[PDB]
Amino acid sequence: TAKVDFLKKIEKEIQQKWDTERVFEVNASNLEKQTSKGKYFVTFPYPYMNGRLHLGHTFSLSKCEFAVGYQRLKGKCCLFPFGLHCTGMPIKACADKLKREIELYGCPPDFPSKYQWGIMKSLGLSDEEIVKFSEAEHWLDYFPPLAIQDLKRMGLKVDWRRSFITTDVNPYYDSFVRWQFLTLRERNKIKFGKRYTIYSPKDGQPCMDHDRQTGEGVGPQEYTLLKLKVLEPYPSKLSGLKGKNIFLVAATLRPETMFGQTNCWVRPDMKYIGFETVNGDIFICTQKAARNMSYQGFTKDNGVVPVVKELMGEEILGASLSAPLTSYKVIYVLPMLTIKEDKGTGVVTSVPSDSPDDIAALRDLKKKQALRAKYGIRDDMVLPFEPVPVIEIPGFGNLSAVTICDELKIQSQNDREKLAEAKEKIYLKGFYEGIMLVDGFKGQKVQDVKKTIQKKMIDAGDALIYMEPEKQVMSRSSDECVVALCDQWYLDYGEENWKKQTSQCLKNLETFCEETRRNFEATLGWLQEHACSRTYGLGTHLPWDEQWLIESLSDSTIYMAFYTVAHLLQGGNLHGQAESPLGIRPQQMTKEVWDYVFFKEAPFPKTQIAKEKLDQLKQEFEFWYPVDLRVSGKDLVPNHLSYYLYNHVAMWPEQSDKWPTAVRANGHLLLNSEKMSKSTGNFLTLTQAIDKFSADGMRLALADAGDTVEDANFVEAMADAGILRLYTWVEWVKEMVANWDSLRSGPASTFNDRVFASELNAGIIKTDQNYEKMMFKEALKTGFFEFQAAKDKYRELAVEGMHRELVFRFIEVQTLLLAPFCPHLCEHIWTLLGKPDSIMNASWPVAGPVNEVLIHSSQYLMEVTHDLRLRLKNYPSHCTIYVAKNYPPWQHTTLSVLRKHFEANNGKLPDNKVIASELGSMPELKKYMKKVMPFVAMIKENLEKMGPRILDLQLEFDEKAVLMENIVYLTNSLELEHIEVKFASEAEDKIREDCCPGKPLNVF
Ligand SMILES: Nc1ncnc2c1ncn2[C@@H]1O[C@H](COP(=O)(O)OP(=O)(O)OP(=O)(O)O)[C@@H](O)[C@H]1O
Ligand SMILES: CC(C)C[C@H](N)C(=O)O
Repeated sequence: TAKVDFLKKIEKEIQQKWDTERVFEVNASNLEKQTSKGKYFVTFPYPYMNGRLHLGHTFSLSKCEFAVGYQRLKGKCCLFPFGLHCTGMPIKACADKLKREIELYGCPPDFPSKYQWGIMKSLGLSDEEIVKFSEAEHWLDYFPPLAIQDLKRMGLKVDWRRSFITTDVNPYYDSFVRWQFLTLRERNKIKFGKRYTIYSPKDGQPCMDHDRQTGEGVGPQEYTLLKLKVLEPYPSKLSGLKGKNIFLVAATLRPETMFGQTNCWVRPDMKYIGFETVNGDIFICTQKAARNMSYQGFTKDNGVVPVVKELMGEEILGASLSAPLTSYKVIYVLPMLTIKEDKGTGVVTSVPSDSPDDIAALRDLKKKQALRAKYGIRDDMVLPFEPVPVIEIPGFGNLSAVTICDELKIQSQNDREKLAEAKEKIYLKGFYEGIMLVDGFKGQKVQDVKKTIQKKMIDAGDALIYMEPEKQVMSRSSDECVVALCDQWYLDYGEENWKKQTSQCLKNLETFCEETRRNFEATLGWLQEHACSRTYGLGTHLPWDEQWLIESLSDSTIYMAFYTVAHLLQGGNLHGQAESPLGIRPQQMTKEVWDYVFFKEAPFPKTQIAKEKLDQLKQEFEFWYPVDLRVSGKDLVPNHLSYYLYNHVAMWPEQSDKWPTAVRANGHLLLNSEKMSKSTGNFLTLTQAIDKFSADGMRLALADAGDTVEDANFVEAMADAGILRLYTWVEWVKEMVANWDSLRSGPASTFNDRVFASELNAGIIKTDQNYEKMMFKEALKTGFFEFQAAKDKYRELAVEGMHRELVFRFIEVQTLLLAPFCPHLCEHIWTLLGKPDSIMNASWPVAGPVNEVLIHSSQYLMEVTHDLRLRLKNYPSHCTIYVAKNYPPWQHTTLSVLRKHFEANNGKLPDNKVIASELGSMPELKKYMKKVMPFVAMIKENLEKMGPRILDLQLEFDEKAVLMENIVYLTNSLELEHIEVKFASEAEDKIREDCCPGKPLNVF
């Protein structure tokens, strides 16, 4: 119960020792003469502050909290500073979903957790102060300070002075941003243009990834829209617009097929709309493909849909229709009753010759009279149109769609599963092997012409360009974004000579697996015009079209170097509004001033702060750059971290040594094995967990969740496993510091001492190796569970009394491995072993030699003792045990050349049909040829569990003498009286023969 309160007692105290001696602070002036093993510099991506931080936030940053704790014991100075993000609509569109809930339901509010109000009362905030949040400033007055007090109680190795806030509410960071961006105009890494990006009407701006709430990586996405003439007789429901040419509008992907046009598809219970183009004509689409067109510069008044009739395609079927590109001089509009309303325009091109949905849906209106019934389609309109050979794909003939639907045997337009895989092998095959048929292109492949076919339909005014969200994208403000076409300021992320440079920063960077380098190795290939011009959201304003703000991801890319000087400029304020310790007014640092600080070969400027101050920050910068590490989620890999490199390349143009050195992708966080969603009661915040289980326990779990890229698993049930094994360790250390009088003195020479010493030293090592590969799962595995594994064997296996000055060894070396997992615990220990310094001043306990014969031996006892505790529970008092000198007959010529198939094989023997093979053929083993492979079978499975020796005809340690050494751990925890040790050529005959060395047996 009070398992855990006790930890948080010492915890918070150490926290307030750690700060009133500023352990984790370091300054570059000081820490440059004393280069012990150099600078380590890691980073967390700073997190947006629409909230305190949650567990899956810490797991992400944990990766370094351990890292720094480990290196600074290996001999490196550590800088891991934390900054907080707010340059985003996350804070904005959160605060505003709030104020609208007040505007519409009053305050205190009244609704017909899950609402914006009912999330910040779900944090315990007074009714009077929740309303203080509507203006987004009171988020920044409020949330940044709360995060830093949160990590206080994690114990996070931070030089806190290097914090900040990120928006223009801060004057220091702000000029920094500016400098970046003056340079990127100056280096042609921004340009003004009009380009297709993904856009929120309700935001009134672009919204690339980190402004969204759906589809974090969805692209400016292309379509070919065909302009079909509605024809006289106009259908009875089209009266009014006598005044214009009225167009049906329908969005294809393969324009190269539109000769195969037979009719038009609309689902008749869908709601269409027809507007005025700026052309002056009338279109007709979904309500949404309309409002897309609009923001694409279709409607005379961009963004606004000049709707003139609402209606449902039930009123529309059967109206005559000239189509571009097809011999069917008149096609009609027909019903395909499944038309999803996400994609397209609710009006779907019909190529029955060459897509199965068309030929299927069209089969029916020909198959079933009583379908032209519910929709009154005369017989001219359906029957006589039969498909058109426009592509011939070899395998399937001219009309690849009808050909393969008579052989997938599709009955309806509703056989959907089989209509889908009909489509599969045929849409893409048609797209290379395709060769056009009808003239202009006689026999030219599809891949060639698809471009120039759509070419001629535009030029002739029969079609123009539609673009749409690939998949639906809702915004941070709950808006269905749509693909617009707009003035923006865009980063040239695709200009070749920039791309090819940074891929030499991708290759030169170190990732941690090759599913990481894979991801970027993608994103690099696709990145081009990425807008940074937001006119809405918190931020910093662009300094030459000032009306523009900066999008969250693009003011966020070289900021790390701010972490290098924020402690001298912002003095460890958060808004950096207070006065600097280095007296530089926020005004007083200008594009020349930065430039000196940040480009080595930059000239002193005529600044208004003299030389002695500004030489300082070039010293700090050039000392910690470049950035050794970034541990993020796996989710900023393709967007932020891939701009991390463009920016770093393009701003230091040749300081290759300043570029990023490493970055480690890990996955998202599972609390107790489920999506951590505040929806379903499965979610935890740092201020929530740290008070649930001691941070040193919550810390401990974290290291023990995942260290792949694959999603990690925080398991409460194991979170509490720690708070136990941790306390049961402390009250063991209290036990020895209570009982020096009973730990054996003098020489540390007992067989198990020698076992345990070279065990422990073989531990330390594995834990060094696991730590450096940053596999904190394993660093913990080897460092605690396996370190207790020996202390806990050594206590039993040595009934001779554990040695004193090899206990204090263990308590020390084990404390010292745990430092980065539990700096609080371990420091509580360190003072109580009487060291008068602090445990972040510690050094890696270098390991003594390993006596690996002395391990490979002790596995022999800790093994078979767990063996004959099985033969026992059948039924004695008086016991016997049998061994062997060399291998018995049959299994010295089994084993003598079982070798045969590895010294002249280098990797393995042949599978187990040719096992009985030519040993059965032995003049010897015909007798036991039924047990030879059973004994052969299981002695392979400890050749990847014991190493490669298991086929030496000799061991490395005297099989007996090493047992006569521990016989009394045996005659004690086995509670039999005497136990003889014979060599079994004295034994009974049934074990005289088929027991060998390593395989002992016993009488009773
Ligand atoms: N379990 C998690 N889920 C999401 N992000 C996580 C998780 N654990 C750690 N993170 C990290 O938390 C950080 C929060 O800061 P930032 O504001 O830059 O990202 P984020 O916007 O919170 O991410 P997202 O919208 O994808 O959840 C991110 O860098 C991400 O690396
Ligand atoms: C629904 C499809 C058969 C229409 C057109 N061939 C396209 O792929 O968009």
